[PDB]
Amino acid sequence: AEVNDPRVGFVAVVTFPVDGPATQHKLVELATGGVQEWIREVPGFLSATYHASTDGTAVVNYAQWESEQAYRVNFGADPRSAELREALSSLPGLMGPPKAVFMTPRGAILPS
Amino acid sequence: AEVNDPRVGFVAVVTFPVDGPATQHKLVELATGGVQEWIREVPGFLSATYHASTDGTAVVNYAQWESEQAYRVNFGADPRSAELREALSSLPGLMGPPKAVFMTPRGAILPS
Ligand SMILES: O=C(O)Cc1ccc2c(c1O)C(=O)c1c(O)cccc1C2=O
Repeated sequence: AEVNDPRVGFVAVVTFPVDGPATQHKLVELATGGVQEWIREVPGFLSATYHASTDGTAVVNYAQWESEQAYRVNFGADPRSAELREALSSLPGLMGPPKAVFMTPRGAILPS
Repeated sequence: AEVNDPRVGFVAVVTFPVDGPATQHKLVELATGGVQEWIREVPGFLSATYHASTDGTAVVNYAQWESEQAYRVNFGADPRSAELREALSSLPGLMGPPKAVFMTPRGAILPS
């Protein structure tokens, strides 16, 4: 969604510490893989954008949800998200467990 | 811009450590209060979205830029960026210097 689209009521920013650029590509390819297309149909899901830190040490997902309830239950209570969490945690090259920060969009500076 | 727009070539995620929600509010109000009106017109600037972390301890800015070069030339090398940083670091309740992470968008999942 646009960054200031009013449907975004909740955001998660999830950082995955990795050992280098190869694992950054391998981690992204696993989270955007084709078998994860069920996420697209989760109610309240707006987007998940994976990035590779320029220094090669991390993968960061900026994810847009309609609400904290959509993330925690619609997504979080589905068995598939536990499945996905395990697979991401077992990938070789990870340096530690992912760390998420939860937040609410409060203001945006945009070009006219 | 849409989070997956191909024009987004460079992203900075900037975290400001604060002492609680009242300061989170004031820092977002400062950031969108007119101090960075000038940024809107800068070539390559796509957006800056300020969020309040739900735990009350930080304000995070997810900024989209057309490329790393436009960011360095049009924001980093412009002395008004130091002006901006002086303004945001002047607020009472700001507990440390901002931390930034530079990255490039690599994959995204959008609804369907
Ligand atoms: O829970 C953690 O602590 C780590 C963690 C691992 C994988 C995922 C998440 C996550 O948070 C997400 O948030 C997440 C999201 O918001 C939107 C889409 C996908 C994921 C996702 O695949």
